[PDB]
Amino acid sequence: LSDDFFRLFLDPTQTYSCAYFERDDMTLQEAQIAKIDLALGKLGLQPGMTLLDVGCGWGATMMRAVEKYDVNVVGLTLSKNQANHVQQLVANSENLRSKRVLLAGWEQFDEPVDRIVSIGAFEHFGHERYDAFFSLAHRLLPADGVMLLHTITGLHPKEIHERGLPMSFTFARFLKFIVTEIFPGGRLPSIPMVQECASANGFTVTRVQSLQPHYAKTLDLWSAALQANKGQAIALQSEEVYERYMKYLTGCAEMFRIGYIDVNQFTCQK
Repeated sequence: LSDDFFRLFLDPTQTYSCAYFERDDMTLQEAQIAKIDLALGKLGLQPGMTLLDVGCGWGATMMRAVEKYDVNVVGLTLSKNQANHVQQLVANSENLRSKRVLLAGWEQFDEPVDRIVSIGAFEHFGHERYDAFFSLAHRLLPADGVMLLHTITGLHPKEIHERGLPMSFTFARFLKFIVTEIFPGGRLPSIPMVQECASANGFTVTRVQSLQPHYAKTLDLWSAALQANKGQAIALQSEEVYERYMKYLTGCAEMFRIGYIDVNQFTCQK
């Protein structure tokens, strides 16, 4: 799936994650900005500090940090195209603030940093190395370092409650199946798991903000946008991919509408 395909429905910043409609009247793009600000506004960034963006994407977050918090910034991505893109954007920076993009994984970064931010990308599920991750977050942040993790989470067996659906172990397991195999179709971390993995590597989860409502609308806006470009979509990929996404976007939006799927920002203050 070409990056061109996703550009058919994502906003100009190409943010493939939950948007934050701080205002109901916000556009997908404004919501993505607010989401980024929501994240950043939680790190207590001070001019001169160095921010690490784990999974910088097309760079919207980095640039926003430099702009509103006047800080140096290091971004990591496993996407040649995203690195290329941000690297070009960063070229000839007169700004008295360092801006660096790296085509490496977080497990290969080893630099003193003041604050860490990690906003995941939708279909990128693989939260099975969270323990080692905090160890690294700890091993890089200042004594009062702070990190924000924006991730999709799933319901912990003993975490559900008060939704109006069966409370059995059989129903939970079925939903767990649906969630891991179809919508979204990957293994998701539970809120307890993150709070626990963090509380065991030198961190303390100060806040857990849910953006569940917002994702329903984000996905709603992505599907509408995609449908409006059905022609181009079928032309870049095929009618099979187009349909797959329309129903995968639709299905995932519903999983949030029942709560077995959630998206949280975890302020991890150490």
